[PDB]
Amino acid sequence: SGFRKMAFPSGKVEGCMVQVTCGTTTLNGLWLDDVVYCPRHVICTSEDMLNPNYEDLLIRKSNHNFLVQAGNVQLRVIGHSMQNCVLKLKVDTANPKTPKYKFVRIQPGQTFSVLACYNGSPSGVYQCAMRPNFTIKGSFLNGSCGSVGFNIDYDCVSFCYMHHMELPTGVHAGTDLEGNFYGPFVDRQTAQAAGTDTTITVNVLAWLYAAVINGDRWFLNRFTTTLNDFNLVAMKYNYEPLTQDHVDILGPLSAQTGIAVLDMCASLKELLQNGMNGRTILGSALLEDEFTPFDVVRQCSGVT
Amino acid sequence: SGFRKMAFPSGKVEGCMVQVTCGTTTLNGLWLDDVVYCPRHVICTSEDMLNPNYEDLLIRKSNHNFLVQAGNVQLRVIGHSMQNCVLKLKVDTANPKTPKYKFVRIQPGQTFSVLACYNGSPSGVYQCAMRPNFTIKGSFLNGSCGSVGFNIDYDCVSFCYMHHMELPTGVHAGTDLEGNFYGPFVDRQTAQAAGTDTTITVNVLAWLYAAVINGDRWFLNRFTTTLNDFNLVAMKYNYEPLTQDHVDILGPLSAQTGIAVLDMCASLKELLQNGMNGRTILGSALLEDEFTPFDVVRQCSGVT
Ligand SMILES: Cc1ccncc1NC(=O)Cc1cccc(C#N)c1
Ligand SMILES: Cc1ccncc1NC(=O)Cc1cccc(C#N)c1
Repeated sequence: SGFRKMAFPSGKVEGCMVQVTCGTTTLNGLWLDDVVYCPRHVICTSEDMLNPNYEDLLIRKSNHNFLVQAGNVQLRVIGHSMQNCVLKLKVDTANPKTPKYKFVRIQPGQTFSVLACYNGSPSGVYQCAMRPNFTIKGSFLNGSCGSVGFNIDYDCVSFCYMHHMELPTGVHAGTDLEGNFYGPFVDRQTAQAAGTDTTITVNVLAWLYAAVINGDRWFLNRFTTTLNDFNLVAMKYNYEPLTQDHVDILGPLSAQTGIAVLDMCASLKELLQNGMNGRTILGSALLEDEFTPFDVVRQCSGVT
Repeated sequence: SGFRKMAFPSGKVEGCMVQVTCGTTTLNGLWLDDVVYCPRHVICTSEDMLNPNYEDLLIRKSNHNFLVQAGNVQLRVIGHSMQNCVLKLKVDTANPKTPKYKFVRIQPGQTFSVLACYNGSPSGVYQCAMRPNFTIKGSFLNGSCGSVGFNIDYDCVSFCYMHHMELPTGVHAGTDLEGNFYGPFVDRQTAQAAGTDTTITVNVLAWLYAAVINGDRWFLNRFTTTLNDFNLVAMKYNYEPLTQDHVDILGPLSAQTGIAVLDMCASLKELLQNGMNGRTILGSALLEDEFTPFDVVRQCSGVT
């Protein structure tokens, strides 16, 4: 028992972190096989960031201008290319610690672990979720760009995020490992505002199930609801609409607890309408939405 | 910017996790140099747990009864001894992945990272705090015993906790790496109740400083207080008494923000008396106490 915001063990990703320097800009790179992936804004000066033309800026850069350091040893750059907003630096040495891996582009609501790095060195690991407005609420300072987000399935690391930018509001934006930004953000020092940060309803329901599994049952009520009635309440509270696909994904949690999904939806509806009343659920005074139904099943079963 | 419950990167500790089996009981062990550390209750059957005499139970065990597996290979046990509530299994092979390490016994209020393991395999990493009642609010299932708590200082891993037990209330109890339980708990299947789980005041103040550093300033008031006035309020709310040692440790945060420690104490006092009023601080609707002043400084500066 006990329910914690848990990140995947970071070991497999620590073995891939390198430092990439171009001119006076130093950030993090991800070294898989003989390629180092890093944000393309590594080639920019603070002046260049105002309105960069990356293809033009890249013309003045050669293989030798990209300094890649793994631990205390220098990697030799034998090729460089730009794929969307990431740079792929081909090195002459394959990473001996390359785990089995995939590049995946996740959907909003999906969670992942972040290994926050500075100068190619890991400082911490935390669990995140891709917000419905395609931002992430991370913990990143200057130098953290190139830090990555990932999920692990036994021995295969699915990389889903690479940190690129901090918006004027302090929230974060980044790309998948193909260099495509999540959301409408661009790698430019221009004011870009995020959309509505709505609550991931399916995740809140999954966490309510986790709370029931752990003994926190005070919020369970004598009511039920329909998907349409529930969604009228959810829209009012800036909660994402719940679909039958979400109901399907909650099935194993409904089966384990014997609480029908629509019954848990009715409990959630009363929590939104009445508030917590100074009470807590799993040590939290607000409804947590950064655990997916898969995370709740995984944590409650002990998947390694 | 952004403030997250961050754990240390777990790589260095993943390389130490092994599976220890004795009879029909399988749990986790920590392999440092040529010694495997694990909870001594690995020698017990569920029947033995009711009232175990560990010295007596150990007489019926030999080196060959302890099966230690690291990855998919078996380690040879050439010696075994009991130190307090841990077993130290001397193996014939030194762990090639042994990091620089220390065994430390932490004080209540101090935080650490937990690598939760099952069958010697890591499943997740989360950040914890030793509660003032010497329990931890972890996330552990059957098979997680022997999972460890640690802090890292650049390249040196300070191991501070080893998971042993789940109390009837679902909270957790364990030992330092010398086998001494934190708190008054014993490794026995007997009802043991935890004391008052008070709030770690110094940690809440450190997290209020982190909130100010990140832009959340709504709670900052026009008041100040004294240590004695503050502690009268803190005692009423089951908060730990604040000492001048705690004020000293908050000094770098006070200096960075320009907010005197007693002024932040007065802000905390009004938060306790008035409540949050449906507002949030760093995305939380309650006062977080599992970040030390050192953690806040570390996260806000980017220590790797
Ligand atoms: C200072 C900081 C903190 C946390 N995360 C990231 C940062 N750094 C930045 O945002 C620098 C920057 C400026 C404009 C565009 C991009 C892109 N792509 C990157
Ligand atoms: C089932 C479980 C879940 C999480 N953490 C731990 C556990 N397991 C236990 O507590 C088993 C047990 C029984 C009595 C005494 C001790 C000791 N020392 C250990």
